[PDB]
Amino acid sequence: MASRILLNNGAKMPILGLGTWKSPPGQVTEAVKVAIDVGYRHIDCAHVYQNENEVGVAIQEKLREQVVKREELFIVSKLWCTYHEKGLVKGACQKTLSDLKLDYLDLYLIHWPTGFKPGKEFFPLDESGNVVPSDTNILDTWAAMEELVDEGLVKAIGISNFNHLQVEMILNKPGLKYKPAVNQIECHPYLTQEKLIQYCQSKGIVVTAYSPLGSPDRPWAKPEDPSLLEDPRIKAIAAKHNKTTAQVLIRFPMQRNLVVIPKSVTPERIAENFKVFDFELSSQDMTTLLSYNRNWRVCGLLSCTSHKDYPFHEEF
Ligand SMILES: NC(=O)c1ccc[n+]([C@@H]2O[C@H](COP(=O)([O-])OP(=O)(O)OC[C@H]3O[C@@H](n4cnc5c(N)ncnc54)[C@H](OP(=O)(O)O)[C@@H]3O)[C@@H](O)[C@H]2O)c1
Ligand SMILES: O=C(O)COc1cc(F)ccc1C(=O)NCc1cccc([N+](=O)[O-])c1
Repeated sequence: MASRILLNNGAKMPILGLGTWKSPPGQVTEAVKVAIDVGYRHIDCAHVYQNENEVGVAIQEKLREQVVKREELFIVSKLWCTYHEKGLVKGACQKTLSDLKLDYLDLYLIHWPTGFKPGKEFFPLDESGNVVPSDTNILDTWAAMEELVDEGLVKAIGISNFNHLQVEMILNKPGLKYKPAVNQIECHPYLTQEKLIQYCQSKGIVVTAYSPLGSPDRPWAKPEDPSLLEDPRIKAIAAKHNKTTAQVLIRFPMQRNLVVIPKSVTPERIAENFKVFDFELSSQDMTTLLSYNRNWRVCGLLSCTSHKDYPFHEEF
């Protein structure tokens, strides 16, 4: 299938990107270099991942080598929760730009709808372990994101982990200047997200699926959790197509008109994961994979469940 999807800012976004959460700083430079060498043109980053400097070393070296041109890359980062304040957004974006070695981002996302108290800690806590909120609302944070477009720092802005009512709040914002281009959400066969995806797509917002392999390296994994990569039903579909389970899990969101961002630091897997443009899942395969939904989430924190903007109390 076609490699890029058209966004509502008029730019094209590669439907396959490389994830970088948990990629160790001593491995991620080589991972990104390999990824670019084997065809990746989209890298998903974030300040909170603590490895943007090292991602940037790889990007800058592949630009210097003229393996790629800057206009052929699609670099995404995200505004962390402790920077939702009007006066902090530009500096947060600039720190990311400096670290990534870039003079603009292709896409900058509000990482989570929950704003936290600014400071050095990424998760400021009270003495009982609840996150300490900011009083800055999502609409004022969105206005600050719009400024970044108007200053040339970012080509597109979007959101991540927003539920449909939160997306709707953005879309209904008085004086809205730029619609979100993307909502980046968790999505895989155990969390299929039909309702939220349909809503976003109906509004022209492109959905990016994160943790498409079920994030087997997530730090809070428990032995009893379900495992996509080991699910015999998914392995069977992969065997029928002579592809790996990971390749099926990556192709699945692609055929739903989603962008997908599998993470790896393993060179062989980085290359394997890109070899997904040359086979098709049938409609029956797609519906079968959708049938595995169990509303199982990788990402979501106990410490945030009383924040006024916690996204996962709503059904979708
Ligand atoms: N917006 C958000 O709030 C948010 C939240 C979560 C994730 N994300 C983004 O989405 C990206 C992907 O999600 P994720 O990192 O949670 O997990 P994931 O991509 O679902 O899974 C990554 C894990 O799968 C392994 N893996 C990769 N390719 C494989 C293959 N072909 N065969 C077997 N195992 C394979 C990786 O191992 P190795 O690396 O050891 O090869 C790693 O342990 C993140 O890195 C981040 O960029 C965003
Ligand atoms: O948020 C991501 O992209 C992946 O997960 C993390 C990555 C990090 F580097 C550090 C922490 C997380 C993490 O716990 N992320 C989960 C998370 C964050 C913020 C708010 C909530 N919430 O439920 O409202 C959940």
